[PDB]
Amino acid sequence: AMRIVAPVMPRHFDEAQAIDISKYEDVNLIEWRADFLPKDEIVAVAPAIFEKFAGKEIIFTLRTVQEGGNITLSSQEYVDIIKEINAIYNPDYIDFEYFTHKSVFQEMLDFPNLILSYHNFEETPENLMEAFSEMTKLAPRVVKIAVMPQSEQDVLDLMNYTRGFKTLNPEQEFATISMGKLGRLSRFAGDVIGSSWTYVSLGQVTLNDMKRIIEVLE
Amino acid sequence: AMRIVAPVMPRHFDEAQAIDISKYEDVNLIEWRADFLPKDEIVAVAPAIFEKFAGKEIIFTLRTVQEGGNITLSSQEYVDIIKEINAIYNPDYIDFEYFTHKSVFQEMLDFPNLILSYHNFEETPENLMEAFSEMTKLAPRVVKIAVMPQSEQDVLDLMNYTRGFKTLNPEQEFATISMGKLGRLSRFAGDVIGSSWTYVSLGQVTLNDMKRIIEVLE
Ligand SMILES: [Mg+2]
Ligand SMILES: [Mg+2]
Repeated sequence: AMRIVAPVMPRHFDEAQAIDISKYEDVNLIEWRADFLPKDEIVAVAPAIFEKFAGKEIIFTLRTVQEGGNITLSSQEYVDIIKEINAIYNPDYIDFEYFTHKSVFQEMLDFPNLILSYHNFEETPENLMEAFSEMTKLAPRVVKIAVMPQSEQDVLDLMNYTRGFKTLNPEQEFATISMGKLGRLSRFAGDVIGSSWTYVSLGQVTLNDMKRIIEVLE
Repeated sequence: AMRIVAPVMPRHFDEAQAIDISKYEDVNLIEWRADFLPKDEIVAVAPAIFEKFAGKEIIFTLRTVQEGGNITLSSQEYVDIIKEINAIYNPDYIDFEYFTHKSVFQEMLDFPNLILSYHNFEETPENLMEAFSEMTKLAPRVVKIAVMPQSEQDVLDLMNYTRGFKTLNPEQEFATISMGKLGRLSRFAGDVIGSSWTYVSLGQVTLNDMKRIIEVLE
């Protein structure tokens, strides 16, 4: 069934320490958006995140600038930070920006818990099927794709691609959305399309709106 | 933009007369489901319907048994009742079950205000594109199609067919849905797919749930 993913994004240590866990009571999957920190504070802030959310599963996500994130890193810095956090903290899942940082993907080959991710804020690309195929054939823990529609048909394409790949790979977990106001319908289509990880806020949708929609759709 | 269609379905005259119009305040399009009456009471009940809803546009719908309705009529009886109601009352729109009563469609050729309708409660048929094409090429006032999905892909097919036909015929108004719990997503997809007439209740969805969804999608 559907899994709700809620982000945690402290900008410093005093903030991370100060987080209210009761805010996350309805959620068992936490995404630490480590890109909200300066690169030199990520490892310092990790203990607070892992200690606070010890009751939940934790995703380590270093969302980099080319993928819409708040940190600018070389692919080398990127993989080095991921591996250091991994070696010490053992996050349940690790986000890897497959296309942006493909040059260092060979360093990540042995990980069974990757969320292979791809975000396109410009368009729904003409080779989207090929992107699904390449990511799905790797059989990561999750295939995560977010694309910007430039027409209503773009939104339907995202939905139909997810359904086709899910039907061919029923054991593969997907988190796929069409972004923007235009693509918002796709955010409530996970049960139809085969997208089971739902990224929410506490285009973008809150947990409250999600619940209300899941109500009507059951 | 979207038009909400609310049904009126009295089973006798005392009932029709007794209807509370304030229930329909948010709605400017009324569907008189005349099939809830015995055939010999439809014309007797019409004055009450047309007088009560004089402020709104009115659809005359004789939904027959093979299309999921509450009356059993020959195609001849069907067209005769429609034409009598039309001659006296001038309904703003008339529903015509294009496939079920095709044998008498020649009698309806000159009407510019038809809702050509098709309901399949068994499946999403393999020639659905052909059904869209035949109905759309007639350029009725509305093409109305409701089909039962037997898989998630069936729901997406209904949605993609509507979008393709809408894009090719942007002046054509559509009212298309995938039925059941499975197809419920399609009921909130009208803006994406190009379905602008929304049939509600006061799978099936109420005006209240609709409003709440239109809120989130804008
Ligand atoms: Mg380890
Ligand atoms: Mg007339």
